[PDB]
Amino acid sequence: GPMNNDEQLEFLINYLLDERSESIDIPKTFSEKRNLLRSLMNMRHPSNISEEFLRIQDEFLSRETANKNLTSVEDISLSSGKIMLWQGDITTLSADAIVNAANSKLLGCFIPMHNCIDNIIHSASGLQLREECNRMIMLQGGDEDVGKAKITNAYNLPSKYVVHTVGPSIERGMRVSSDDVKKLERCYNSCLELASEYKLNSIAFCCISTGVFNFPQKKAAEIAIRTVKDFLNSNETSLNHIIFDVFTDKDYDIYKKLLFGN
Ligand SMILES: Nc1ncnc2c1ncn2[C@@H]1O[C@H](COP(=O)(O)OP(=O)(O)OC[C@@H](O)[C@@H](O)[C@@H](O)CO)[C@@H](O)[C@H]1O
Ligand SMILES: [Zn+2]
Repeated sequence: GPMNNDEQLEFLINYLLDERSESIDIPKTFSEKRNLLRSLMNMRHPSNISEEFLRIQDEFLSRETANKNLTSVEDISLSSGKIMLWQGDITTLSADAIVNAANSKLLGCFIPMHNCIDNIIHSASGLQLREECNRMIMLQGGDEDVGKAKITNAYNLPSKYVVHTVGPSIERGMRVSSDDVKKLERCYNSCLELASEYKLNSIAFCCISTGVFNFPQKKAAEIAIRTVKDFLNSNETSLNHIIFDVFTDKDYDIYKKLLFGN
């Protein structure tokens, strides 16, 4: 019984629904079915699942990834030495490592359909990403501190690895402290160091802490660029491309000014 795309979606939804206590009339349209799969994956605490599920999940998500408009590193025109600036979706970029602005529990996002980068990454990667992270935290015996990095396989993403970092959060209407700056610096440093240790050719950062974490976007960009330039000026590294993956026009305009205003 080889399965077509729709049968794979049905199988995945039904497997996860059978695990849940709640009853949900199965949706009809493609948006409703796909969004249900993502919701159920989002909510699923780590627990053993069938080799069959994971096989089918991988086929489905891998096929979804292949059918996106993907970007290779060599496709990116806008570079300043090893630094690249690129606006787009990090789940469609075939960098060796992408950086996830993760939470301190590191299991991804359990809020269904939440468009934080953590949810988006886990949703495209597969449930193995949450599982790998669960193991790491279990063994660590504790929540992940801000300003660190853990690397995992990227699974069904077009990248090879996900580097998970937890950034500083700025409370509504409060200024950034020196400690806040040092924490964000540390996230950039820790990701660059880990990807360098793993002998990677490329890493793509998201704009850490500038979404829901309210880090002022000019200030964050200045830190990110300074930390990356200091790192390249001070270290031998396998890294040949450090990609600033921006998601908003506002971030693009900021990074463009800072990198190419010269
Ligand atoms: N597909 C995409 N590709 C590239 N960039 C994307 C993206 N989707 C969103 N972004 C951008 O990712 C950055 C981090 O935002 P986010 O709001 O995801 O992240 P942060 O502001 O760093 O806040 C951290 C929280 O999300 C975190 O602690 C947890 O609670 C998670 O569960 C912002 O610049 C977003 O616009
Ligand atoms: Zn979220």
